[PDB]
Amino acid sequence: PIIKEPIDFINKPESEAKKWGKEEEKRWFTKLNNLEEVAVNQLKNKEYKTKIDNFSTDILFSSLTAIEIMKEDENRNLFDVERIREALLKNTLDRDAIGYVNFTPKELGINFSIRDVELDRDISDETLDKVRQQIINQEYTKFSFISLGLNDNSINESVPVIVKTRVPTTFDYGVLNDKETVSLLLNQGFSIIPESAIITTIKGKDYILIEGSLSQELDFYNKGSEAWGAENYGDYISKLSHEQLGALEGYLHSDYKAINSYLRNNRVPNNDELNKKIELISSALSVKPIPQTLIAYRRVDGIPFDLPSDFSFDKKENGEIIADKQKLNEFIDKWTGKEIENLSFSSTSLKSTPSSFSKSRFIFRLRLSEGAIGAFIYGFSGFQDEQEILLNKNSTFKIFRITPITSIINRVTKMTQVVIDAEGIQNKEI
Ligand SMILES: [Co+2]
Repeated sequence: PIIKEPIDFINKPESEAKKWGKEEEKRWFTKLNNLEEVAVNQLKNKEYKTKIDNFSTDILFSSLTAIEIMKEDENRNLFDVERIREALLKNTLDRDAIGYVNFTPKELGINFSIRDVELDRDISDETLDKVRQQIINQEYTKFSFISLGLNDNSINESVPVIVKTRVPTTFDYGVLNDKETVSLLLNQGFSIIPESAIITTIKGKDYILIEGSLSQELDFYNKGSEAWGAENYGDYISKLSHEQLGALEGYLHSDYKAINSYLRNNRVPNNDELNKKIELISSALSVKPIPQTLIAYRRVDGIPFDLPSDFSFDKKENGEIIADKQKLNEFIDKWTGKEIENLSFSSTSLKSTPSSFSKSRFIFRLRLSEGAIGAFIYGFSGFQDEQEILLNKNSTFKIFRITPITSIINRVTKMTQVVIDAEGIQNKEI
């Protein structure tokens, strides 16, 4: 398309942003049906917006079964989320847009106070260094829809972070104009990669100004992909020797209980036959290393975190069941930045929420690097839709962000769970 200077209102009068914002919203709103307009317009309401952003996160980590239950039930939040997505589809950018994406500290895996606790005004250099260490060159996905605030009135003073980025031409968008804020609305699932962070002061208040690239991770959430495995692992079996195939098939079908436990026991007492199988399974998994960086999922219970298996992030309060904020906060503060050791092979799926694991509260969202020793289990008898990626033994999960959610289990059941963002790391013999 024809080249145009980007949308940029940062160094322009407010009235200019307001005029542009009003026409554009009107223009979008005219493209919308009545139900899409109410769903979209209500996002100017902060309680509604929070709720909808929350729900739009929750449904990515609910089983495909729960989604259907909700469709049947005519779930108004799921419907509103679906109407918002559809509304966004009717509008595509003509040019780049420059502005501020609405990431909070928590969404950049920051749990400590950025600003001084008392005045909520100053950021120390030590704090700056600590945030740089957490965020620089790290990729953080916004699960919900994303706002791009178009001028300095969009800066929320209570938020100690300003994330400035560029949205490329051809992306879907809507524009919302309310009460001195002009913003774009954008799709779920974009990431920011922070590239620099300095301290800026506007109106006596300190912010961490972050310049980031907008990107996107290869992530299938609860849908998984039937194409990714065929594309990348369609000829996998044919690349294995007989002994690699046999050893792997054995692990998948019969040996994994024994092998996992032998490995979890630091190989004591020594078992030469198990040693031989393990050697051959590891050997198989490096025949076709992970070909590109992607997200795979492993739901687990409390055990790897030294917690009861039946540990709940929920509590009885006034009759109903609500989130235990205290438990969430303490779990996040203890585990952000920690490494989870996996002595045995680790099972993983392209699907975030296989329904048999609906009640597993700790949802590892694993960045597997290109080159990672593992394989998508394609064409094996019995694995007919698990969409499994088996990772090599000694795969460490280094946690960079922990995001509480309200997973939907069935018509009558919800559950506070945690999305645990980690990188798969292999300090790796074999
Ligand atoms: Co703060």
